[PDB]
Amino acid sequence: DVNKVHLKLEGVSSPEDIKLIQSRLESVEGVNNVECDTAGQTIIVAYDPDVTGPRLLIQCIQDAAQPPKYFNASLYSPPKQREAERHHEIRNYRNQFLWSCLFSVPVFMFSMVLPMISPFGDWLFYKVCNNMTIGMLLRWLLCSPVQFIIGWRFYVGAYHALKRGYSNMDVLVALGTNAAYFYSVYIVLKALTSESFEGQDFFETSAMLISFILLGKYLEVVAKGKTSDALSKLTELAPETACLLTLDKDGNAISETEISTQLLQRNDVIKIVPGEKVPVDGVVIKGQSHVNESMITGEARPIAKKPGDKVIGGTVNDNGCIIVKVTHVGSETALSQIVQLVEAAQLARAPVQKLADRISRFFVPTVVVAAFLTWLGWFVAGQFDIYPREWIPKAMDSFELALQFGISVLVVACPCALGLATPTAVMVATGKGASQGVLIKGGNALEKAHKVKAIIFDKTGTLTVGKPSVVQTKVFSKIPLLELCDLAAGAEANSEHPLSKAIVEYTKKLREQYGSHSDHIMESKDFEVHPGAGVSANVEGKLVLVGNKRLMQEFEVPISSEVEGHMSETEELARTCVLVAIDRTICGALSVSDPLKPEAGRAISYLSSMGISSIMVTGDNWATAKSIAKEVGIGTVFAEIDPVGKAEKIKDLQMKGLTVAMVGDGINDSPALAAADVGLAIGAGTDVAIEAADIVLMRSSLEDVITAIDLSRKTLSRIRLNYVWALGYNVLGMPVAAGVLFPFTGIRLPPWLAGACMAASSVSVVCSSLLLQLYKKPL
Repeated sequence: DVNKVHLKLEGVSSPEDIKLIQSRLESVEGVNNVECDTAGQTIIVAYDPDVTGPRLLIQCIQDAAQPPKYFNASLYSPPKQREAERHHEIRNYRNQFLWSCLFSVPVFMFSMVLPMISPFGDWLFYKVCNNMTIGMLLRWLLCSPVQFIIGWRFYVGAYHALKRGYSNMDVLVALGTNAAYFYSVYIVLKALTSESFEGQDFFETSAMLISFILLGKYLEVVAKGKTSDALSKLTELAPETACLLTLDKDGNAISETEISTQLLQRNDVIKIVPGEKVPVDGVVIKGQSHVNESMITGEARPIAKKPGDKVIGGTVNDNGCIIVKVTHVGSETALSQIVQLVEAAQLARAPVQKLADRISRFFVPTVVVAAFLTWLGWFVAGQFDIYPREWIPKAMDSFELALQFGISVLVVACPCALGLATPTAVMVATGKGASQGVLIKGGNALEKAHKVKAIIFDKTGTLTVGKPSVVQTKVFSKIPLLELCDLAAGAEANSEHPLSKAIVEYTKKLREQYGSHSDHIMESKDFEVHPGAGVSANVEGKLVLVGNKRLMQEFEVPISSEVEGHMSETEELARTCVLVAIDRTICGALSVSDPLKPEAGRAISYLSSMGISSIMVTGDNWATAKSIAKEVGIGTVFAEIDPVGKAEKIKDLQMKGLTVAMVGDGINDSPALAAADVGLAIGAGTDVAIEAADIVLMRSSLEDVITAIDLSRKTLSRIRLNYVWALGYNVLGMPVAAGVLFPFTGIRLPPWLAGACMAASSVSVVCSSLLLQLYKKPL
C-alpha cells in the first residue's frame, strides 16, 4: 500500500486525462508538490492525509473531467494481495510436482514391473542393436526431464554454495542424484560398445528421489502457507461502511448520508446507528452510546462512549447516536498496528537452527569421504586379488561391484530431518499459537520457554480486574438494598469521580440482581464537595451522608457496635470501606473488594503441580498482597515492591539458573519484562506488550498460560525424537550398504533399493514434524 493512491484513469490510456488533472492541480491547492504525471503511471504528485486525501483529492480528480461526467476515482491499491501471491507459490510448486510425477512414474514402472508379467518384456528385450534395447533407450530418453529440466533448483542451490564451500543440503542432494544417472550413462555406453556386455542400469533412483524430495518441499511450503494465513481472524475486522454528516458553519446540521471508506479522510464525521459496523478508526465528538469492542484483548471491553472517546474501527455499536470524526491514519489504526505484528509474525529466527546448521557442517564432507573410502577399499582389494572371487554376482566383476558399493552410500544418506523437520515444526507451533490466540514473536521465545519452573505475577489487570467491586453491605438499620441503590445514585449524581462511579456501579449491579426501576431519584441537597471523608447529600427526603466513620463524627451520626465490628471485618482482609448513613443514622457499610483474575483455583494451584512455583512480587500494599496470597496458592510474596524490585529480584532469580518468567501488563511493569528472559502478557492494553515481548496473548484470561507453556515443551518433544530418529536410522543402516564390511558374511542389498530407503526416511520425518497439527489444550 502507498500514500500516493495508484489510480488508473478512464479512457484506456487517454492522455487528456493527465492534461486535465495537470490543469486542475495548477488550479487547486493543498498539494505538497505538483510534479510530472506523464512520466509516472498514475497521480504520483506528493501529498498526505488530513490536509488532503480521499475526499478532496477524489473530488479534484473527478472535477478534472468536463462536467457533469467525471473521472470516477475511488481507490486502487493492493487491498490484500498476500493471498494471491502465496496461492501462486502453491500453484508453482504444484505444477512442478505435476510435471515431475508424470514422467517419473512410468520410468520407475518400466524396469520394475514389466519383467514380472512380460508379454511385453520381450518387446523391451527386442534388441535395437548390440546390447542396447528398447526399454533401456526409452528409460534413458525419459530422464533429462527429471534432473536436466525440473530439478535445476537443486543445481542453482548448489552452484554458488559449493563455489566457495561450507556446504548444505543442496550439496548432498545434487551429488546423490547426479552420480547414479551419470554412471548409468557410462555403463550403457559400454553396453552398446560391445555385444558380449551385460545389462543392469539405474535410472529409477534419480526419478524417485527427486519426486519424493519435491513432495517434501511442497508439504513444507504449503504448511507455511496455511499457518501464514492462519492469522486470519486478527485483521479481518475490515470496515467498508461509513457516513458523512455534513454540518453548517456552526456544526448544527446540513445533511446526513451513507458513504463508504472511499472518501474517509480525517475530519470526516460518521453517524453510527445501532448494529452498524464502525468506520475506520473514528473518535466520538458528542453523544453517549454503549459500544462493545475487542481488539487488543480477547475477553471483550464494553464502553459507554462519552462525548469524546476512542471508538475503535470495525466494532459493533450497541445503542446511541454519536458523531464519529476520523482522526487516525496508518499505524494508529489498531488493525494496522497488529498487522505490523502479523508482519512481525513473518519475522522470526530459530536459535535451534543454529545448532542444526552447525551439525550440517559436520555431516556432509564426512559422509562423502566415508563413502569415498569404500571405493578405494574394494578397488585395492580387487586389483591385488587377495580375497576369494566366487561370491561375485554373475555378469559382473571388479569395476561393477567397486563403484556399485561406492554409489550405494550417496543414495542411503538420510538427512531430511535437518532441512525440513525443524522449520516445519517451528512454523506449525506458531500457527497453533495463533490458533489459540498467541503471537509468538520469535522462535527464541519458544525455545527459551521450554525450561521454566517458576514465573512472576503482578496486579493491575494481570491478576486483578479494573476498579474494585463493592461486595459487602451490612445494613445496620433495615433499608432495602434497592432503596440504598436509589439513594446512593441520587447522592452521587453530583461530583462524579471514579470511586463515586464505583459506588454507582454497585448501585447498577444490585439493580440487575434485583431487576426493575424502583422509587425515585432525588438530586443531592446541602451537597458538600469533599471526597476526603465522603460527601454530604439529601436523597428521597433522607439525609444520605455517605462517608467513613470520620464523616459520621463530622455530621454527628450515631455510632453502634456494628460499626466497630465491620471495622474489624475490614481490617481482616483490607477491603477499603465506607459508611452509609441514611437519615443521619448509619444504615450498614459499603465494603469494597478488588476481584482477582478469577480462575486461579484451576490455573495457578494446578500449573504448580504440573511443575512451576509461583513467585508473586507486586506493587500493591503489604496487606492487600498478603491477603491475595492468603486466598489461594502462591509461595513467597514480596509486597510494597515497586517495579524496580521486580526487576532486581527477577534478575537474580534468572542468574541462579531457573529462567523465571514474568506475567504482567503495564508501562511500569515493562522493565521487568525487558530484563527477564521471556515475557508473557494476558491482554495487550499496555503498548509495550505490542512492543518488545515474547508470548503476547490475544485474550486476557491467564488459562492461556497453561496452553502456552505445555505447547512449547510439547514442541521440543517431537523435535528431539527426530534428532534421535536420524541418529537412529542413519548410522546403524548406512554401514550395511557402505562396503568395508561384507568380506565376512554375505547377503545382498542392491543400489537401487536405497532409493526407496532414503524415501521412507524423507517423508516420515515430515509426518512426525507435522503431526504437531492435531493438538488440544489440556484444561
